[PDB]
Amino acid sequence: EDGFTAEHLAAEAMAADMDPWLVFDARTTPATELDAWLAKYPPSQVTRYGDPGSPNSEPVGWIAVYGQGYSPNSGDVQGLQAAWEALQTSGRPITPGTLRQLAITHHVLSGKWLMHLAPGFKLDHAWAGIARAVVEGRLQVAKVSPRAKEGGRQVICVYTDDFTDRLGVLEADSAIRAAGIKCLLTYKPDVYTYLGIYRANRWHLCPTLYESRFQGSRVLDRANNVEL
Repeated sequence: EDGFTAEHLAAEAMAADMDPWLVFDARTTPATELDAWLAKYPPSQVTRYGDPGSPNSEPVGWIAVYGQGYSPNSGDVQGLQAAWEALQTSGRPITPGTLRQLAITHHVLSGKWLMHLAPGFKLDHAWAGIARAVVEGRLQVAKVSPRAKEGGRQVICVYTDDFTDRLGVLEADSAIRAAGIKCLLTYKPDVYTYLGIYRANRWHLCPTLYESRFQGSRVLDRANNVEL
């Protein structure tokens, strides 16, 4: 019964993020309370490790805001990973087109707009507006990463549920832009993330579907090379 030993059970229960998260749950907390929460927990003050001087004395993996109607839904992540590894043995060609296929089959359709900023006002102000858009129902979920010990750059993630829905992608872009964010957004679908389609790529696939630059907002399909 090796699976029950200390050695094994130690390795078995590891995750990359084992930390508490700072959360505003709109489904559960009145919208009117957001501003005291935003004020108490800004991402430029809240540290990854709960350093002296932070609002938090415990390490924090993420700061998150959940809108009403937020529910977990993955499709069939198991089937997907099975199907994905079946293609490596296939010899078959692997394109952004083939991953799109996989995700449609397995109902793993969600994804995120990512953007990064350096700690300080612009990060706090952008976060605040994005949080506010979650709580109103214009966005479903957003997270922002807490502050690293040394300078660093922090990310904001804005989730949408279906990446093949051009219009839901753009509405999330519109919402981010209406909060006054001027920087580059890049849209990474959860499939890429689940199938480990990271930056330095084995299959040399681009880990980014869309990008959005403030010119206005021009949204480029990095798959078909076409302005949405």
